[PDB]
Order: sequence, then structure tokens, then C-alpha cells
Amino acid sequence: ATPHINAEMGDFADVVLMPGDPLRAKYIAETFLEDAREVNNVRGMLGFTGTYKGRKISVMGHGVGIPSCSIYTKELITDFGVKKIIRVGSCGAVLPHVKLRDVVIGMGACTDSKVNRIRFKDHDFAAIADFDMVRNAVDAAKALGIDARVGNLFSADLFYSPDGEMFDVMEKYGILGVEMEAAGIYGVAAEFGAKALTICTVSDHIRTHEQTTAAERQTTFNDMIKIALESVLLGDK
Amino acid sequence: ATPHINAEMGDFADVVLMPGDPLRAKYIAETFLEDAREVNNVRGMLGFTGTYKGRKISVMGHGVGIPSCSIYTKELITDFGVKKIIRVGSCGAVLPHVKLRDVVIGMGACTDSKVNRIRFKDHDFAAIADFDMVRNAVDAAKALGIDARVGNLFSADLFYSPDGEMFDVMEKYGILGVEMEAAGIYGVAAEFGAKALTICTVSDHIRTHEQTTAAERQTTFNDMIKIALESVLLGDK
Amino acid sequence: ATPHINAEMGDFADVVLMPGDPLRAKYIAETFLEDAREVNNVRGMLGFTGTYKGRKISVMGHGVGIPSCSIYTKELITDFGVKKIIRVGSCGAVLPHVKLRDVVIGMGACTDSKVNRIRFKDHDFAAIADFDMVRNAVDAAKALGIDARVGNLFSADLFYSPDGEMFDVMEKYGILGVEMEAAGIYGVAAEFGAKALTICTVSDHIRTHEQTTAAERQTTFNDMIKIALESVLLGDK
Amino acid sequence: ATPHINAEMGDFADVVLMPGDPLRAKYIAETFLEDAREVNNVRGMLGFTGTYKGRKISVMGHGVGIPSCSIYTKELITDFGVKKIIRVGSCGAVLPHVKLRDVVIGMGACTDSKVNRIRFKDHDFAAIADFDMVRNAVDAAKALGIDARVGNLFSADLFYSPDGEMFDVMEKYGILGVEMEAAGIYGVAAEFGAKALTICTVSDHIRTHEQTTAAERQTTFNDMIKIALESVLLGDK
Amino acid sequence: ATPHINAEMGDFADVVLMPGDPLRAKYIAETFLEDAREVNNVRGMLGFTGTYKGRKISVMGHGVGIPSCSIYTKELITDFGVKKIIRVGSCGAVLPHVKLRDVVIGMGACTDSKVNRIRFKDHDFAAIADFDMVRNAVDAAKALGIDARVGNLFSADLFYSPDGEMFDVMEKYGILGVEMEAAGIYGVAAEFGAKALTICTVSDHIRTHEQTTAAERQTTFNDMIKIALESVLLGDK
Amino acid sequence: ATPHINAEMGDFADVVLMPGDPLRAKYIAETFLEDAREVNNVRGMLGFTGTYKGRKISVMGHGVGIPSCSIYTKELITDFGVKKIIRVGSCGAVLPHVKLRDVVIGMGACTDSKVNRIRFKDHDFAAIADFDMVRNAVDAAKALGIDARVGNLFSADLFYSPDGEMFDVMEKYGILGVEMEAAGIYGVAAEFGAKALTICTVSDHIRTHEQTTAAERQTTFNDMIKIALESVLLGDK
Ligand SMILES: Cc1ncnc2c1ncn2[C@@H]1O[C@H]([C@H](C)O)[C@@H](O)[C@H]1O
Ligand SMILES: Cc1ncnc2c1ncn2[C@@H]1O[C@H]([C@H](C)O)[C@@H](O)[C@H]1O
Ligand SMILES: Cc1ncnc2c1ncn2[C@@H]1O[C@H]([C@H](C)O)[C@@H](O)[C@H]1O
Ligand SMILES: Cc1ncnc2c1ncn2[C@@H]1O[C@H]([C@H](C)O)[C@@H](O)[C@H]1O
Ligand SMILES: Cc1ncnc2c1ncn2[C@@H]1O[C@H]([C@H](C)O)[C@@H](O)[C@H]1O
Ligand SMILES: Cc1ncnc2c1ncn2[C@@H]1O[C@H]([C@H](C)O)[C@@H](O)[C@H]1O
Repeated sequence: ATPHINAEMGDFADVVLMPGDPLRAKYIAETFLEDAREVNNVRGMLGFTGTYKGRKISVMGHGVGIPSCSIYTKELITDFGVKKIIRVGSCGAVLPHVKLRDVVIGMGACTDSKVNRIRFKDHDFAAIADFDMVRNAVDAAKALGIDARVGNLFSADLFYSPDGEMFDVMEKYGILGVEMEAAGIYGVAAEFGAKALTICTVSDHIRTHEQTTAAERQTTFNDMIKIALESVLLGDK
Repeated sequence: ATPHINAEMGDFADVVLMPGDPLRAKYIAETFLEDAREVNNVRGMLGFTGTYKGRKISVMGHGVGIPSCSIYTKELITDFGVKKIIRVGSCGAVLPHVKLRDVVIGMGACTDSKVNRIRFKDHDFAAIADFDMVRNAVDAAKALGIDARVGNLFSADLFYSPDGEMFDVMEKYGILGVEMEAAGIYGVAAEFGAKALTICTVSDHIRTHEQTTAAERQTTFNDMIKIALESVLLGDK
Repeated sequence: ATPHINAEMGDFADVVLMPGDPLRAKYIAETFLEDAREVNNVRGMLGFTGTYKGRKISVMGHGVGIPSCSIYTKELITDFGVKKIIRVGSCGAVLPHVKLRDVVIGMGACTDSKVNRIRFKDHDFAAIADFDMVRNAVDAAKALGIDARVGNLFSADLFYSPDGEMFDVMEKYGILGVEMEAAGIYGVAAEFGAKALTICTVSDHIRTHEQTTAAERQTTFNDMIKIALESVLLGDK
Repeated sequence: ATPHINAEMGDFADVVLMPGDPLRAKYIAETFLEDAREVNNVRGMLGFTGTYKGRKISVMGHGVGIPSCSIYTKELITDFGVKKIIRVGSCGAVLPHVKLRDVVIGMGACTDSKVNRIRFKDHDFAAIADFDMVRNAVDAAKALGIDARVGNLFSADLFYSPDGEMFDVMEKYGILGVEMEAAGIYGVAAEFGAKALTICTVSDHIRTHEQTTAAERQTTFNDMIKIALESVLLGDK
Repeated sequence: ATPHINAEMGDFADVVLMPGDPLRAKYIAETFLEDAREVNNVRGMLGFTGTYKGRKISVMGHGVGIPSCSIYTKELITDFGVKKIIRVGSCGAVLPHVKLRDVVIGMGACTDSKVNRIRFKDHDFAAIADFDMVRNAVDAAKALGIDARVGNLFSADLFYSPDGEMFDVMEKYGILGVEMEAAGIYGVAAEFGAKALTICTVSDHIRTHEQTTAAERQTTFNDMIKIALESVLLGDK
Repeated sequence: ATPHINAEMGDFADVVLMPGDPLRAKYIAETFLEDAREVNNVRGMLGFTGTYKGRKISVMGHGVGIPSCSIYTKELITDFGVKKIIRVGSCGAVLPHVKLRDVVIGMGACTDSKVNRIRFKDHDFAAIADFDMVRNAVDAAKALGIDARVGNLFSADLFYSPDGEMFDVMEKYGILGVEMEAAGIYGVAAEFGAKALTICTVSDHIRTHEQTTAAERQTTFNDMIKIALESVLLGDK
């Protein structure tokens, strides 16, 4: 039992899927996992552990922003023996060729947060995902006939940034998606010796927003979820 | 209707109490407000609006960390016309004379986050509360026979900080409590021309943790809540 | 005695009013203090001790800038037993609604300086005044039929700054006035465990571009001193 | 031609291998390329063009340090149509489990340099390699019966640094190797829209304190070059 | 007349000697200048203009700290036709072989102030003296038979620095004297287009703690004055 | 023998002239030194030792960029008894009155590199040349009838800077030449206890874009060489 997770060692699987702000952990568990049991309820942050094709897997949200996900990912790693963390959420795009509903894999994550500088003696720590997890996600996506773009994400501290010019800079440097967690999670993974990966589905254009109906949402979200789950089975092979 | 608040202008009162990680908005509304109606449900972030001694007041959680509360406080201010925001939560203490269950008023909030430097051309922005709100809280506390200490809080980005030496620095400079939101909220209030105040109840010692039973928790939490609500009535006078 | 103050313990009261201009200190002592005696003249930084309505009080200039006032306030606190430093100065206006001859109280002080970062491990230290001293000042002002605005001041290192764009940033975030010492004094007070407050009269509006010239300006300046002196009396009671 | 490269469009292939040591470039061309011709000699930074298994390939030194390699990679990309820069160098080991003669692939590169901050508005830019080039390299290594570790490299500005405490920080956060160019090259690739990858052989273990001397060391160095060359062939297919 | 100097174009010579202490400027005028006339007394910052062997010369205090002297030097340069500023101050020694009353000439000035970073886009501006002025001072000292070291000074914002270790770093890099103005003055000279030089007399030793002592005290503060005045004549020839 | 120099104590003179281009070091040795003998060829960084009017002198390239020259200058100072380093390089002019082939002497060197901040606890280290060396060079130039400006150089990390505006700031502060090594060399000289000086020949103009031209080209690159060599003899006397 930790300060924010009311569970015990063994309650969570070695692999944890963490739903972004959209997806719900309860939805993932009852739709993709079999024999799911509830392992956490603190702050309504429902956690679940079940199996996917015989493989043990847990699911639990990470909350909005670096400070929030940093809490949970740290405790899962040091107190519940979790080895892999896969975040599945949404992101905004700044690149014209990146479209609404595209799946983006964050091999790296830029940020305007100060958490990584505090850890790295104020130098540049390249917040990156585990390579194998990236390749598993990409391969699982190809197997499902889904084209997944791999590159940098940008984890912002302020959803409502005062500096609108930064989005242009992001576009110039190839950032595929803007979210608020990746860099924080990768920082924790490196700090405590674990592996992590962030997968996002473009929910909107920070430029010229398109128009995909609610029917064209849960269908793409299920895709990202399958990618995540299937990528885990590939990693075991 | 905003990106994270599914409500319309008028749904929230001009004054909003935002519960810290402990307290629940639903609890506050059904225990201290009369005729409360639900005004928000997005992401299970329940919002409520009712009255306290005839005074219109809304309550809704802000989530963990600066990035999270920055979202909600900004939208409440610019899209729902909110003028005052009062955060009520818990904090850790570094000072020996500051005890478990003491009420602390954050006239100012230090931080290791970069959000205020991004707003203030990388200079030092003194993240402060509205003076009148501070004095109202203090006076309301005296009226209830509660001694409230006023000073600096510290809003950390990392609950699990790699630099343990910083707590000593905090103690040396008189920080009364460690939390993760104040500086973020004060930053938003100043950016969009509103007023804000953070009130915390010491939940633990980052030094030698005491032992206050669960009976010695909800009793102090109710105190902080009353302080907050009564401080609003004083502000109207 | 120290290299900058040629006096001995006891020569100063436990409360010291400090204007930037040393000649202003002589003006204060001759105008409001009874039985005032000069207690320092090193570097021409005149210091005086006398009584106001029977209360022992000292007044001494602190010079221009954070580095200057930092030396004097520090020595006053650690070598002369001073417990309170009120600074009485002038500030430049940035907000259009802050008019000439307006009394401003600095609950907090933003800054250009790196002194607080040096003290606070390169993080954001919210440089604040002592709460009770601020409240005492507002009440003293009220009793004198004067409206006092409480908020943020900005302590600049460069009176003649090359970045003219900073003034708009200051206005956006509600800075009430621009001066050059508050943040330094508040840093010292916290570092050495004392209490401080900065009170200013607006002598110029950087907006409409206008300084001062009138018997009314000198009236407002005296009102600030009266607020300072009376506030210490309220503090004792 | 430019002030640093005396060649014309066409003289270089669209893919360039780049070791730090210009004499190493001559070694590569003579050992693995057929019909190799010297295409640059300015400042002694030898460049060569030939073919590997019928594929046009170029190889040129980039000199020591981020500032040096930044000029060459930039010119190669904007003036000679180069689309891929693979760097083949040596790195110092920080992790005890990373042994001598180990092939390291830099998916990301941390750094001491301020170049990416200059480019990215003083924020954290995650300097990463191109995903497909990394994957191509791992597969080429696999086909050659070689284990390749993929992760973070650290690009230092000072080979002789005064802060010896940084090496422990590097180890804690899992840096696989220390070199001096990766982050600079990755910054250039992103700024000018090209693709890059850095591959290194561990020539020394800063831990147990040991460099190299053996026919086995030269064997591993050749294996890295073979991995680089074969990986570009896989990239075309 | 400027905001801090009540004088008129022509009241000052084109070269001004400036100690931090206004009273020292008074001593210099009465002891080394003929027909000395006071030209300023605002804020007690005494300024004088006279003759030295026929050369029109001025001497005026600049106060303590970069912010203070920045104001005076600036106004003198933009409104009184001042071409050369020669600071004649005191400094704290950090090196073992430097003793009280030793004369140091600062061709460069390090600092922990942020003023030059604000002027130089946050990069490193090498705050240096005018070369010819340094050479004139070195020559004048030789002809006078007075020893003098030439090198880097360190301009501190905090006389009472909370970072004791920094003195070791200063010693390591050969800092000759610790004062509080040089870097600022050099910054102003470069920004407003004039020439400046700082000459200091070791006022005390930071390691041994031996402050000024014996009649020898000011006697060397005479040496630096003579060197400054004679350097001016040399510069004219 | 050091990691980058295959030579032995005694192979180098106590003073070394260092251009960035190894081939230029070769030209200098063959054109100005008698009995020139190659003493290093590692990484192609040609080093030579010979005689100039009887004085033993060495000349060796240091490569492009602060990181590169930091390595060579350091090793020469700690393992080959080198007391003086004289960089003889090229630079880009930013001021209108500075033309191609003008000789500049850098008594100071600004920079956007982070190396000195890493050495100086993140404060501003004034990277300066040895005063006597500057004076020797100025005198040697006078006797040679060669014009030469003395002032600040700017050592850039990025030749292809993404920040064009910075050149305007450089111009404003009187930067005489933009190169890429001076600040680093000065940092090394101070850290390891030696003396250094940088002399540059305007290689081109950043505003007009006129790079090297006419036979006059290297002819002035001869002027700086003559000045450097003659300055050494002057320094010996
Ligand atoms: C454009 C944009 N900017 C910032 N965060 C974004 C975003 N688009 C999607 N997100 C993701 O959704 C949540 C935010 C709070 O809406 C967060 O959970 C976040 O990861
Ligand atoms: C010691 C300590 N450190 C950081 N946050 C603390 C804290 N004590 C209480 N908090 C508050 O409770 C939540 C954290 C996430 O537990 C957050 O909501 C926070 O405001
Ligand atoms: C507009 C403006 N900018 C900067 N400082 C200002 C100011 N208006 C007033 N001050 C105050 O007066 C002094 C400066 C030196 O003149 C200082 O003591 C300072 O506190
Ligand atoms: C331990 C260690 N530290 C720094 N750089 C190192 C290193 N081990 C190898 N390198 C690589 O080799 C070059 C340095 C110049 O010798 C550089 O090209 C660099 O990439
Ligand atoms: C040890 C030490 N540290 C900092 N400044 C010092 C010093 N010793 C002398 N000075 C110089 O004298 C003044 C200080 C405030 O006494 C200042 O004007 C300053 O330039
Ligand atoms: C315009 C400009 N900017 C930066 N460096 C410049 C320059 N003009 C000349 N240099 C000097 O020559 C080398 C550069 C890489 O060509 C480097 O060795 C450098 O010192």
C-alpha cells in the first residue's frame, strides 16, 4: 500500500496501460480484458488487472499533467514491481500532414516542464521511450493495417500557453503531437530503471480542426488500445 | 461549454471552492451548501452550485498538480465569469512548530515549476493570493476559534523529488506547507485578472510524522471548509 | 559596528523605517520623531533614532537597489536586533487605474534580480512581506481616511532597462508599481528570520508618462510615513 | 562549394557515414568502398565517395564536438542533397553492464550543450534519431549475429569536465555511452529536415577505468561500420 | 538635469572618477583637485569638478551595487558628455598572496548579477574595461612605483552571500578582488557607448577576515587615486 | 602521449600558435619556422615545432569549436609544459567599419556556449586574455605597421545560427569578430593555469556576405602570424 495506490505487491501486472484523458480504465478492462478484478479505487482512480489472450495486464489512469502521472508511475515501479508502462491517450497536431485520428508513437518527448532539468543537473535529458516497445507498437499497428507515425511528442505544462509562437517552433522541428504526460513518464522510467511508451491518437489540429463524428472516435480509440495490447504480446516474443 | 467543463455561463457562481486531493466536491456540496445542483460531470470532475447562508457558491475539484488546476481555473475565469477561487486542500510541513492539523493560509507560493517564468519573461513572478481574501480567511478563522498561520507555501511539480536537500532550504526560508497547486492557481489568477487563495490543513510532517486518527481528520477538514465559506461572506461585507 | 554602520547594539529601535534617499531619513526624523539623534553617518547613509508618540523608532536610508538595501537590512537584523523593516519609497505606475499620489503596499515583490534564485536553489521564491505588518498598514491607512492598494511590486535591477517590452508584461500580470528594493528586502527578512514590509507612493505613471510637482504630492508622501508609523503602533497593541 | 567543403552537388551520395576522425574516413573508404574517390580535403576533413554492394555511399569526418559536426552535417544536407547521416564513432561507458566492444545505438542523445535550447526557445528538445534508421541498424546487427543496445547517449561539450559528479547522474538515468556529437547532429537533422543516426562502439569504461588494445577491438569497430552500411541497404529495400 | 543628478551639461569633466562612497568622493575632491566645486547633492550622492595639474576632472559617488552605479554612470554618459568613467573602489581579496591595500586593475569583471544576460539575450557577455585605459593605469602605476595586478574582478550582488563555496571557485579562477559594481559599469559603458575602468584597493581579505587596518588604510586608497588621475593625463597625450 | 596527442614532454615549445585549420598550421611551420618537425598527426591534427629567429616555437591546429580546442589546449597545458597559447584564426565581422583581412585582438570573448557557466556555478565568467600577451601583440603590430583592433570577440557554438537577431545585439555591444573558440580557450587557460590570447583575421563579413577574396586573402593571415610570433619575442624580453 502506497500513499496514492491502495493495493499490495502482486495486485498489478508487470505491464500497465494508463488511459489518457478520454479513455476510461473501466472501459478498457471490461472491453479488452477477461476476468478483470478491481485493484484500486483511491481518488476514484480505478485500477484493474486481468488478461489479454492469457497475458496478465493491468490498466489505470494517470491523470492530467506531468506532476500527476509522475506520482502514479513512480509508485507502480518502486512499490508494485511494474516493468512496462504504456500510456494511451490523445494529442493535438501542429503538422499539416498529420491528420485527425492518426496514431502517433512517441519515441521521444520534448517539454517545457522543469522536472527533467531538476533531475539532470539542469542539462538536456532526452526523454525517450524504450526502443523495443516502440518497435512492438509499430509492428502491432502494421499487423492491424494501421499506419503509425513515430517521432517526437511535446509534453506541455500549460494547455493554455501564453506563447502561441511555440507551436510554430514545434512544427518546424517535426513534433507529431502535443500532450501533457510523455516527457514526465519517460523521466520517471529512466529514474527508476523501468520501460515506458506513449501512444496517442490525434484528437485535433492546433491549426485547422477537421470534423470526425463521435462514431469516428471510439473506433480509433479501440485501435490504439489494440495496438497497445498486441504490442505487449510481441514484446513477450 | 469549454473543452473541459460541460456547462454554460451562469452555471457556476462568481466564487468557486476547489477541493484538494482529499476532500470531495460532492461531500462539500451536500454537507455545506443548500439546494445544490450538479453543473459538471466531465471526467468525473463533479461540479456543484448552491448557497451558503443565502450566498451563491460553487464547488469543483482542481485535480493534482499545476498543469491540471491551471486548466480548470483558466476556463472558470474566462468562460464562466468566476472572480474568486478558493482552493482547500492538504499540505506537508517542514517546520517543527507547524503541527499536524494546523490550518495554513498561503499568502504566497514558491515553486520549482517553470510556468510562471514562461509567463514572466524568465524573471521572478511572486505568485501571491489576493490580500482581502487572505484577511477574510484569517478573520473567519479567528471567529471560529481557529489559529491560522499565514505565509509561503511551496508548490512542487514532483511529490517524489530527487533533491531531498530542498526541504531544508524550504525550512530555512519559512515555508509553512508543501503542496502542488497554489503557485499555479495564483499564476492563472494574475494572468486573467482574477482573485485566488489557497488554504491547507497540515496532513503530515515531512520530518517526524505524528499520529492523528481518522476521527481527527474530517473534523479539521470541516474547519478549513467553514473558514473558506465564512471568509467569502466577510469578503462580501 | 560594521564596515557600513558605525553604531552599537541599542542605538537602533527594533523597528526601522527605510527610504532609499538618506536625506529623506533626515526629513523623516525631523518631521515625525521627538528627541531624534543621529546614529550613523558611514558613507553618508544617515540613520536616526527617536520616538513617535512615545514609541522608540529608527529611520535610515538603504540606498538604491537590491544589493545596497540587502547589506543594511541584513546588518540591522543580525547586529542591531532589528525585528521589523518597513521601507517607505516611491514607485513607478504600470496600471492605468493606479493614479498619482496613491499608496501602494507590497504584499509581494516580483524581481529581475537573481538574488533569491541564489538563495532558493534556482527555484521560484515568492518574495513576500510579513502578513501582520501588511494588515497593520491597511488598517492605519483606513483610520487616516486613505485607500491603500495591496498587491505585487516589481523590483528592477535596471532603472534604465533595454527590454521595454517588460512593462507590458508587468501590466498584464497586475503589478501595482515598479521600484528597486522590495524583493531584496523580503529575501533578507526570510533568510535571517525577520519581518519586512514595503510601502510606496506613486510618483510617476509610466503609462501616460508623468512624474510629479505639487504640495499635494508632499502631502501624500507624509501620509505614507504616517501610515508606516501608526502601523507599528497597531502592531504593538 | 562552401568554405568548409570543396565539392559540388552530386559528389556526395544521399547517405553519409561520418566518424569523428578524418583519417578514419580514409580507412572506411579503402576498407569497405569500391571505386572510392576523394571529394573533399578542406581543413583536412577528408571526404570520399564510392559504392558498397553497388550502392553509392559517402564517408567523411565531422571533427570533434557538436559545433564542428554541426557545420558539416548542415552543409551536407542543404547544399549536397544528403538525406541521411549516420555517425560511426566511439563512446565512453558509464553503465557497468555495458562492456567493451559493445555496439551502442543512440535513439536519443542527452547533452551539455545549449544549441538545442537556442533552437527550441529555451525548452527541452528531445534530440532523437530517425526511427527507421535505428530499426534498420538493429536488424543489420541481428543479421550479423551482433547484440546492439539501443538507448540514450550523452553528448558532452567537455571531454575533460570539472563536474565529475555528472557521471553518476548519467549512470542513474541509464545513459549507455558518452560521446560529443549525437545531440548536435540530431538537432541539425530536425532543424533542416533530414534523418540521422549515431552508432558507437564502447572503447573505454569510465567505471572500471579501462580503454582498449586488441585485434578484437578493431574487429568490433569494423562490425559497427558493416552494421551502418548494411542498414542503409535495408533502408532502400 | 537628470532624474538623479541636478547639474547641467558642462558641469562635469569628460572623465569622472567614481568611488562607491560619496564621502570618499568629497575627500578626493578636497585632496587632489584644485578649485573643487560641488555639482551634485541629490540623494546625497556628492559630485565634484575641479583641476588636476590643469586637467578638468570630476569625482562623484555611485552608491553600492550594480543597480545603483548603473543609474549614475548612465545619466553621466547620456546627459553630461562623459566619455570615461574610472571607478576607484574597494574590494575583498580571495587569493592567498593578495593583502590589504594591494591595488588591482580589472580588465574584466565576472558577476552573479543578471543585468548583462538581460542585455545579451541570456548569453555570456564578457564585461571588459577599455584596453587603452587599462594600459594607461598600468603605466601610471609603474611611473609612480606602485605595484598593481591586472585581471578579473568579481561583481557580487550579495555582500553577505549565502553561497560560501563560490569563493573557492573564484579563487580557482584567479579572481583578484570581490566588489559590487565593475560588471555593471562595463555593461553600461558598452550599452551607452563610453569607456570605463575599475581600479580597486583591497579593503579586506575574505579568508583571513582582516578588514581595513592601520593608518596605511586610506593611504593606499590614495595610491589608486594617484594612479587614476595620472592615467587620465597619460590617456590625453 | 595524451589521448589526442602522440608526442612526448619536450616535443612542444612552451608557447604554441594554434589555428583551427590543421593545414594552416602546416603552412605556418613551413613558411615562418626553421627546422620545422612534425610532432603530432593524431586525427590529422598536425602539430609542428621549430625556430623563429632562434626562439623555439610550436604550431598546431585545434579544430573547429569550443569542445575541440578545449581538448587540445588542455592536453598541451597539463602534459607538455605549454605556458602560452596564441590562437591565430579567422572571424566574421559584424560592424560596418570592419573589412576583410582586418586584424582583431580579443582581450575578451563573449559566448553562447555553456562551458564557462558549468565551470563558474552558472554565473558570468568574464573570459579574458592575459593582459601582457595582449599588450605584446599590440606593440608587435605597431612595430610591424599593421593596424589591429582590441576588444571583444564572440565565440559561437553554431556557425549556422538559427538566431539571426543576435548579430544585431553583437553589433550593438561592439563585438569585433565572430569566431568559435576564444571563450573556450580562455576558459581552459584559467582552469588549468596557463596564459592565452586569440588573434583573428576577418575571414568574411556577416552583413555583406563577402567571404575571403583576392590574393590579399591569406596575405593578412600572414600579418596575424607575424604579429603573434613577434609578440612572443617581445614577451620574452
Ligand atoms: C492540444 C493539447 N494540448 C495539451 N494536452 C492535450 C491536447 N490534446 C490532447 N491532450 C491530452 O488530453 C488532456 C488535456 C487536458 O485535454 C491531457 O490528458 C492531454 O495528454
Ligand atoms: C507533502 C506533499 N507533497 C506534495 N503534495 C502534497 C503533500 N501533502 C499533501 N499534498 C497534496 O495532496 C496531493 C498529493 C498528490 O498527495 C496534492 O493534491 C497536494 O496538493
Ligand atoms: C519607474 C521606476 N523604475 C525604477 N525605480 C523607480 C521608479 N520609480 C521610482 N523608483 C524608485 O526610486 C529609485 C530610483 C533610483 O530612482 C529606487 O529607489 C526605486 O525604488
Ligand atoms: C569518455 C568520453 N568522453 C567524451 N568523448 C568521448 C569519450 N569516449 C569517446 N569519445 C568520443 O571520442 C572523441 C573525443 C574527442 O576523444 C569525441 O569524438 C567523442 O564522441
Ligand atoms: C567582500 C566584499 N564583498 C563585496 N563587496 C565588497 C567587499 N569588500 C568591499 N566591497 C566593496 O565595498 C562595498 C561594500 C558594500 O562594503 C561595495 O561598494 C563593494 O564594491
Ligand atoms: C561567421 C563565422 N561564424 C563562426 N565562426 C566563424 C565565422 N567566420 C569564421 N569563423 C571561424 O572559422 C571556422 C568556421 C567553422 O568556418 C571556426 O573555426 C571559426 O572560429
